[PDB]
Amino acid sequence: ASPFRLASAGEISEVQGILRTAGLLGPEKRIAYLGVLDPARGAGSEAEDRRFRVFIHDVSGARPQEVTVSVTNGTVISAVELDTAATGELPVLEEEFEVVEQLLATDERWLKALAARNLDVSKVRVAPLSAGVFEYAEERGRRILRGLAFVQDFPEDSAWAHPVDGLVAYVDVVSKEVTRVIDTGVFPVPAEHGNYTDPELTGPLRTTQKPISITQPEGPSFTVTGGNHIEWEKWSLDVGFDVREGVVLHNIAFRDGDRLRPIINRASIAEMVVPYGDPSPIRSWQNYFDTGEYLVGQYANSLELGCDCLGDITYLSPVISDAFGNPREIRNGICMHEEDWGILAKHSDLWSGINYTRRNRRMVISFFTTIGNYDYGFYWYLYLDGTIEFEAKATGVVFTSAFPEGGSDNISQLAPGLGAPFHQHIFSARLDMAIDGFTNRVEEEDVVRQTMGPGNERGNAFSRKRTVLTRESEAVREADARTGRTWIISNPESKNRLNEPVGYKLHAHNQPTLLADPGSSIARRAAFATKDLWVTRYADDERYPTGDFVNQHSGGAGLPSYIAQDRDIDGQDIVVWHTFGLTAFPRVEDWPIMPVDTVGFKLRPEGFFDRSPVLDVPAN
Amino acid sequence: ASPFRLASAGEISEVQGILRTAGLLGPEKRIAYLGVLDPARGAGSEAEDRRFRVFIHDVSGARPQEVTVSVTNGTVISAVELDTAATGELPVLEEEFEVVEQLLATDERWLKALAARNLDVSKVRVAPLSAGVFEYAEERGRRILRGLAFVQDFPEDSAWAHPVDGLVAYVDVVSKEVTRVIDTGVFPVPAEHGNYTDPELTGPLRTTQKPISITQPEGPSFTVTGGNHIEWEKWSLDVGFDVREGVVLHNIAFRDGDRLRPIINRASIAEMVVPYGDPSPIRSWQNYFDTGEYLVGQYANSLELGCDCLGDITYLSPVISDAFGNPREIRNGICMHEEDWGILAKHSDLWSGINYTRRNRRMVISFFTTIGNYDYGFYWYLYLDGTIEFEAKATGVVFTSAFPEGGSDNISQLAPGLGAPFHQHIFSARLDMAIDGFTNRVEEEDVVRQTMGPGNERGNAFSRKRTVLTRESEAVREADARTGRTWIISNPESKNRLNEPVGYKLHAHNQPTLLADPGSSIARRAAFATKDLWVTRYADDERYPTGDFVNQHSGGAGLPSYIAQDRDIDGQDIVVWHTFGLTAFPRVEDWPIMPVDTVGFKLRPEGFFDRSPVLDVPAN
Ligand SMILES: [Cu+2]
Ligand SMILES: [Cu+2]
Repeated sequence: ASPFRLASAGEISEVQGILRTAGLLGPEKRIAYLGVLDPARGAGSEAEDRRFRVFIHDVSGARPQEVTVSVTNGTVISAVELDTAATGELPVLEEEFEVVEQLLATDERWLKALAARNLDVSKVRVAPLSAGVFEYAEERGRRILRGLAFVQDFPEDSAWAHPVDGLVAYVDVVSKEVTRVIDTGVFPVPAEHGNYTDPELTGPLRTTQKPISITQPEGPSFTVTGGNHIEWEKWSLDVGFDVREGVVLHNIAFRDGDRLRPIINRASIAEMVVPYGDPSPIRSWQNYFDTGEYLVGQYANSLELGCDCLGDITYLSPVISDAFGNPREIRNGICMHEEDWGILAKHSDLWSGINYTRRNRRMVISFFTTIGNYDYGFYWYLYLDGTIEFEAKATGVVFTSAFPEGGSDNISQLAPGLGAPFHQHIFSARLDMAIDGFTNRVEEEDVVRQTMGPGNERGNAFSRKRTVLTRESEAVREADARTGRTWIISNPESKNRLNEPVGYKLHAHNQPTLLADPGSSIARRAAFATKDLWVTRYADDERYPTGDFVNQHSGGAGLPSYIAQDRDIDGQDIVVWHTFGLTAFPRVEDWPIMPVDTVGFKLRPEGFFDRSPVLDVPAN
Repeated sequence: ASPFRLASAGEISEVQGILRTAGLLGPEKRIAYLGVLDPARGAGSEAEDRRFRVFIHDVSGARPQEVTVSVTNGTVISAVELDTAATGELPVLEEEFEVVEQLLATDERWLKALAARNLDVSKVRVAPLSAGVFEYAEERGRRILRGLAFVQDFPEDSAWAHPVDGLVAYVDVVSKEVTRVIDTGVFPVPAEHGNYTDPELTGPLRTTQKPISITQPEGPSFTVTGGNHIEWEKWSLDVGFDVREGVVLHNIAFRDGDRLRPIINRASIAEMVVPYGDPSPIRSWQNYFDTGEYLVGQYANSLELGCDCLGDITYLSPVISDAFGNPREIRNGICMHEEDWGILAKHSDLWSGINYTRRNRRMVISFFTTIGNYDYGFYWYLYLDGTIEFEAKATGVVFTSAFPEGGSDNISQLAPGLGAPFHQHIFSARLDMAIDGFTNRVEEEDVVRQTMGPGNERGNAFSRKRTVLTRESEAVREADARTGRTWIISNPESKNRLNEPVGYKLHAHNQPTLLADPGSSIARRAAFATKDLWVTRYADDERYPTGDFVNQHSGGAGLPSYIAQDRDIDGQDIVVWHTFGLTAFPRVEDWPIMPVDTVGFKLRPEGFFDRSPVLDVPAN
């Protein structure tokens, strides 16, 4: 049917069969990544060719492969062997995580470190984290995970309350060897528990909260067809799901009278990095690329009705591949519902005597994922007026350490002896723009202050200026909140009735970007995070700001390599990459479980319509 | 009852009686402002002296007076004559607004201007706008209103669609004379109508919206006692209402276990200015001080259930005085309700096997006001986790002009020949802080980047720095979104369990502040708007950032005068004044009626609690 439909279990099993048939999926092989590819530019739904891209790992140590298969045709389009030391290791396999604690449990260096702290190895949990790229030459070409220890006093104990500082181990998860065990010294292991369900800590629960019932007597206002095609209050789009990116929105368009007008061809969070700011050798290598290294979509939670998603909810249960190519469904992994959004427009006119009030609503598409101690909610919103917005919600348990006696400039104290290293959560939203079609351009708009004098005698005038970004070399921009800087994406060949190119304006939150020193490993690997906005010429192999292979990969791929091409982006098929994130200085209020904090961005129509598109909304 | 209870119709009638009796309310007198006075500092004497402040205007031209009465004692405590040329004119009376159109209708200069444009005088509405202080010496000491014309084709027609550019009149509303009639030239009067309820313009109304029902089967979780005292999920406060400021929050406190801990003594929007950036002499004098000159609370709308406020709503019908001292009730002028706010905290822990999810909710207190063409919603929110937030919603009809032939650097085109001059909506939130009591201080916190080198070999470290504002001469601060600048209000004598001064952190949106040239009249009169944050030592007579009498005041009043005192603010009774606003370049989408746009700020606990204050919230 629609070439943008979600991958089905049958297609995944067929990809497995095709790879097996081609001799690419024997018993030593593991699927590190599997996802359907988007239709090519100009397909137009004419003859379907559902293609899947797969990253295949080999547990025996043989070189991995990147393969594209046509599930429709039963063929292997391409299969290439990867030199990982050069182009990057494949994403971490869920199976490699447990390996770390298992191997360390019998390592004498690890056991000696634990004994020095009087810790029973059977109660020491180990957080198996991505390794990054540092000074360890022996790691080049190997799949390494670094382990940090946490004591779990009993089965239901929250280990995060008991970090074991001064200790870290590096593990080769393929050869199953502990390569290094570093012990910088013993630190008291924080003693207080962080069991948020322990009545001793919570105290009696509140009996003061009365129920809030949200229902839709006649059902929702949106329709779902072809499994994932949504139609809602003039909007039209397809909800896709990729194991790496999570929820992806395709073909976002608005029905303006007689015509379906495209706005965004594809919107996704193409990368998210969590860099830690504690200079201690125990954690100075810590940087999670949840999307690129871990694949956020595979850890999507099954959302429960009532608590996760309240109201009249329509669920999608995406299917992904397990490590052997078998299909696996994430039951109720995606929530879809519409919610009241206060007042849309209101005016009580004295002269006419007409009082007018209209209510707003927004379509919500979301999912929630869990990566170790953190849990993240990804929310996309569509409003009646044409506004498009994204919001990330960060919660879970803060990553802990010991709090240094005598304080710290890079760690905050949460409880007696318990510290929380400073860090950031930075996202990259990749927006493949299609404002009224693919001929688009981007202008940076700044508010312009004017000097009092001739032509502005009262010194009250203020204006604005727009600078077209013509080539990729001048398309890497920074925020300027002071001058109200925004970026407008327009179609120079599609004009509204006032003869102005139709457009959409991107409003950023202007939060701090990557703080790390520019010469650090993280500044190079997460180069995209150092600038607020990047614009590139569309290319089918430029999917992530960090490249296809992020795990233990140095700089050399991603955005900095794409924009160097210096392609024409003035009235062309373009892609906007917006960096936005939160800078965290954990508070006592964030312990033992942190309340949701948020960050995001939105785009509002800018002369896209000929007048307000909500005049036809009825009084409710 | 409480000293913070809302004024009763009876108390207002009592002030009228007291004034009449003292001979201060003769036939030529008009009450330009009347409001209850807040209890003085340390008034734990239960004497209860309910005092009201009144500004009395004299239509015969006699000097106005500021009178303070005690309704408890039935006496006049004070009555001072005002020298308006020195201290500013009194707020514009709603009755003086009519005067402008009426006087102009028989003025020959005005009729001559309309005749040249072939406009029927009976169809020309005149917007009676505040005058400000410019180069007109003959205006000092006089109550002037400037008028802009708009054509209304029929009774139910939206006149805003038909501005009459190149024409402006100045009127002395006391002597009832037209002082000037400037006609810079003829501009075509925009022809299209902007009647948003006209089927010809709206088209067939949508039939796609299905109902969203929000109910509370057991009633709300908040309690209202003493008419305006609110208790909700640990929060405690008193909702006041003033004709100038609108909704005012008093004694915001949080019950932390055994004790009621104060956070903010008084919160209000103490001023709101709308400066226009069109250098045309027809409008270069235009700056509305909605709060100071017009009094936003007096124009509060009567909210309708289901339309304006959805769900289980509890209303407050505040009483204000009319121009003669008679009490007038604003029926359903304040909405109070609690609403679901998605996920509060969530974590699915692999090691403990515990999956935890909790919902968030916020208590909302709001009102909506209409000032001419604009309608504004003021919303205060209290969250479960201790966060306090304010949000202003701007809607209504855009103030129009002609769109110049050849375009404009200071006006945008909305419809053929129809222009929208650029402007800003800037607010000032006055927060009389009481973080665990009145001994408070403020620190400006900036993110600090670190250089790679000794102690930071991997170049990953980042920190934060805090600078205490010790005196008022160093308490006028600007935003710095780039370094994640925020301001923390703490109590240096109240420490949490980790022995750190308890505090709250103010997160601003970092929108542009006043754009006008620094030497302009508006920069002087609305100096508060040129900077993001001001901190002053509390004083009962420093109520507004622009002073007590904003109308036609020459400049320098309010904040710049207060801080010039250079008082000690390091661990003293202090007040934080936060400037925040929207900079507008009206779009075609804002015509014929604009969709809501928003701006605000929020404060989050910063080591105020000893751990998360929401561990006792039960499961859904
Ligand atoms: Cu965090
Ligand atoms: Cu506006």
